[PDB]
Amino acid sequence: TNRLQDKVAIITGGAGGIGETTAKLFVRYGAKVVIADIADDHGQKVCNNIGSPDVISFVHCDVTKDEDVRNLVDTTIAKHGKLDIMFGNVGVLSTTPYSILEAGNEDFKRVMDINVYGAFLVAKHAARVMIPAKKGSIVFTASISSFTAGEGVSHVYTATKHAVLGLTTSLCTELGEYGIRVNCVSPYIVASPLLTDVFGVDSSRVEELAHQAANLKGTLLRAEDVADAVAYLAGDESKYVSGLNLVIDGGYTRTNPAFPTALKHGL
Amino acid sequence: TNRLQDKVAIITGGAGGIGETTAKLFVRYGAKVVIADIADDHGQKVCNNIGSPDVISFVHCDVTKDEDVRNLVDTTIAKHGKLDIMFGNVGVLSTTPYSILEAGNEDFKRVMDINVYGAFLVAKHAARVMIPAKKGSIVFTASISSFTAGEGVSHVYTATKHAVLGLTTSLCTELGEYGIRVNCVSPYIVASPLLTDVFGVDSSRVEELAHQAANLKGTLLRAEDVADAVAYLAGDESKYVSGLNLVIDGGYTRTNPAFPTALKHGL
Amino acid sequence: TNRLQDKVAIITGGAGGIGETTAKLFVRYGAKVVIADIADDHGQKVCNNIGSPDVISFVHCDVTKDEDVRNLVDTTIAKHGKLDIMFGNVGVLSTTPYSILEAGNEDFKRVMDINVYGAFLVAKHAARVMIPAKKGSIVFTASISSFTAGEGVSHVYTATKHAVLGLTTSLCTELGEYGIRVNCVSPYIVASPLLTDVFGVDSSRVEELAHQAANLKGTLLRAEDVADAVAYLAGDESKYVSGLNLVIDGGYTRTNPAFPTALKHGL
Amino acid sequence: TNRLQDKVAIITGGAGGIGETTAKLFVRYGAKVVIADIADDHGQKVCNNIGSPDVISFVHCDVTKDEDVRNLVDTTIAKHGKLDIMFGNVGVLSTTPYSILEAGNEDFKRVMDINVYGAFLVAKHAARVMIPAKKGSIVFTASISSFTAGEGVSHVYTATKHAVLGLTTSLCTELGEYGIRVNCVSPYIVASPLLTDVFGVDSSRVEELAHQAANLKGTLLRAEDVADAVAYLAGDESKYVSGLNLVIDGGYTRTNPAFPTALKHGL
Repeated sequence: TNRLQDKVAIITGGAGGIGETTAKLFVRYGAKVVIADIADDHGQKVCNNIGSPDVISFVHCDVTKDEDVRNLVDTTIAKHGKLDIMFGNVGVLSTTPYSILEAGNEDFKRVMDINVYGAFLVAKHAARVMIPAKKGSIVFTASISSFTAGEGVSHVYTATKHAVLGLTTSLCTELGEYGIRVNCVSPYIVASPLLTDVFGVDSSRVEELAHQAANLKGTLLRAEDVADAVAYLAGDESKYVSGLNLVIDGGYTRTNPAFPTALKHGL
Repeated sequence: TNRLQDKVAIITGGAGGIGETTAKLFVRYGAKVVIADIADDHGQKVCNNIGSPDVISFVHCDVTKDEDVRNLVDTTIAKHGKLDIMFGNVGVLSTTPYSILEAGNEDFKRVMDINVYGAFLVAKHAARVMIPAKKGSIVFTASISSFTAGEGVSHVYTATKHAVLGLTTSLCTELGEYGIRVNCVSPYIVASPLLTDVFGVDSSRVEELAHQAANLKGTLLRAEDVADAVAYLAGDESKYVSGLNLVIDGGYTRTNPAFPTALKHGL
Repeated sequence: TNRLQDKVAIITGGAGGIGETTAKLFVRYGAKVVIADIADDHGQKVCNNIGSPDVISFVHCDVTKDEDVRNLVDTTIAKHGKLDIMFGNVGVLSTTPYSILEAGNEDFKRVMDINVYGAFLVAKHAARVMIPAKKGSIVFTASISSFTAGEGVSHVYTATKHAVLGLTTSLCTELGEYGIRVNCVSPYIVASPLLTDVFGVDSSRVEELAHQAANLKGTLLRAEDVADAVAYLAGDESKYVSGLNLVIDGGYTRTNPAFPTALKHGL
Repeated sequence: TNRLQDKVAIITGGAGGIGETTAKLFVRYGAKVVIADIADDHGQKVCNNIGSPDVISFVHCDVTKDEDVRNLVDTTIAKHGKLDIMFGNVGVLSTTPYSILEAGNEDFKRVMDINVYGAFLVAKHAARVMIPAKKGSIVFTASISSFTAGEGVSHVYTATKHAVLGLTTSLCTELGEYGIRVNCVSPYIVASPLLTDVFGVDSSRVEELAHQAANLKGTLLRAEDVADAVAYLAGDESKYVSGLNLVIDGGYTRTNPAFPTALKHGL
């Protein structure tokens, strides 16, 4: 609760769950945080009543617009004098069918632009103010889709999460010279909002589907667990951690259980 | 012998080093091949070397244009009746500096569009034509930059080669259901690079430093070595390999020699 | 054709499925081969099928005995003058239960000694003989257990197949200096398994469930598919690949289908 | 400093640097710790004066002896009633030459026995008392040698660190069912003791060699940074993290700088 005492953090995304929860945690740990997103949050009680107005502020920002990200960073340096942490948490899903036969061309271009170019911009403007200080920790939200595939997970989304892992690795290698660390976090399904499926598109129901399919029983992956991983990478107790893909999946991707199972019941 | 007898192959980037030599090898193995590239008179110049018009042909194709890739695939089916192999061989380098501070937004979007959206289109149109036949092998050219970073290797090139591996992985998982294989090849420095454009350094000079920095001594990585790996993945000798990133780097990426070198060799 | 003409190969585990079929393929490609296994009358029974005594021979060899592996290698050099290829194909399964609570200390030591120390010895004696000639290709049989876990796959088998990949990686890094390549192959379930020994389930039954659980449909993984990958790594068509874990699993390990399956297919 | 309040932890190794430092941190965070090793520490002021006798105790234990590890765990359950954390920190180096031509057979067997079988035993007895509670976090010390090779890093040591990663993955997949998490930490060179090289075998000098060769400048990797990573994985702020190889190398393994450098000065 002083783990991040007087550190200045920018969190993009913010009106989504992981961004909101990580902002709450960072404030609890003593940081000053600037929340950014285009949606201009849910209402007010997300960014402004995560913490009090002296520790948290909101900025409208479309991460695919260089002028918006430039303004986000420069506003923050104007307000707080420095930037210690950049948490790039913008990731969108495909709007078109899974199946290469139906997957959309414009949709491929839209998700690449948001998920990869937006991450590039956030990192570029974070590096612009961190490189002169020779201090910084940049964290990207990736996914287990940064190294695995999945039925129903679109080809664009797993190509863009592999690309965010690529930017983490590439930026880690350039920015280590200035003492800046670059890492990413790769979650399994995080509890809520709800998320669609024309079946039981209900958060409690997909949480029990996620637990049923999980390696690591007796717990559910939540936004607070992802926020904990981001606070570890963001602060000074990970000062020699860089280029790490911190997978938070309870071991889900350590196995494909298909053949043990199609041996057990599946006969 | 004639390992690829009767097979029909499309090779994009056919005017380049890997494209031309892989086309030469596939014709030697008894395949019918359709070369495609945007360098139209330049690429049919290349086709007019390899073989006669009944086994090899050239069509102009900009891989970021859905209409050109549709054309390319529909013409191959019209000419030859089937598509057994799609070798997605288009990748471009960044044309702005390595540093994230000088890297450049429009260059980032262009290399992303060619390297990843262009690869998605080629694979999409190959799948459209291959899934009815329940047979096919799709090979992408990736790079050791699909899983490592490098000083002087742009952040967008590393992001897009990670994304190509992402596409290989997610397409392998969808298309296995139809008996179609999807793999990629990840080379180290292939033979040449010719950098007279910048300050000095020619082909044989880069060849010498690449061997000096190589793990595997006594040989150079050639376009013919990459063609051989593509031929393996493309034919019948790899009938159960899919989702493989076939690294052809002589073991270069298996170590970072910097600390061994720092505890000296001999001054 | 005769891809391996004049090459001399040693194949350990030659009485097993992969060993015998790889020996058959290497003879077809024009190689001289020396099969080795502890099943002495049983393995020369196998050699007496493949070819005539001038191109194939059998020597008894316990790979955990330095004196036997020295014998094997020195006999091949005495007979044929050189060693071009060493195919390290010995791996055993645990003979105690999967659960860490029932797993068994002496079984852990035995599988470790055969699977890893046995692989080190084979590679050590191959290097002794290959490094003077500055030529050679060493291939180890690993498993998809060299990078994933599985329910019912013992902890010692997974540890030793990870260790075989470790040996491939560190040997590749030492031996590249002498122009020698070191790679491994990592298969999914090869054709059979025959479990009448435990409660039920035969060969064609395991074959059916392996295909049912497979990513790549319409074909089964065969010993001939693994032999083909070994032949690729063993010959001249892979002259710049070293340190490669050549996964032959039809894309099985590229996804964990449990959560896609949990958000149902159709009940 | 209450992050681990009333958690019971066993740390093996202990008289080495990482074990001592992690024990100090765990006590600072409110845990009760049992230190184990054969050497019976440096004197007394390591295990007994890390913390006070009410929070820390020492137990002689050779991890290759099942009776010793059985006694370590059962002593701990007798003293504190439960086991929350097992930190397996025993790893020995090769005693014989790097170079497959000179690397020792008995030395290969000794390091495998300590590094892999010892880890198996520690995990086996930790699982025996954790599985009934359906609670637990097991952390192994691995190395960047669990996935990379290095000139001068022995083949046994990188085969055993790959095997500890294999045990982490395999145990993670079995023990997730009981709610137990299994992870490992993979460091670059950690500052001290001193460590030999017939050159400047001095800690300050190898620390500046390590920094010279590092990605991530301006800091040195220390035992306190490794201890921080272990405390993250050990406590409840990583409750959905399992099967993770937490690399702590400042990005060192994200690149092989040989060819950029043999381009820069090396001409």
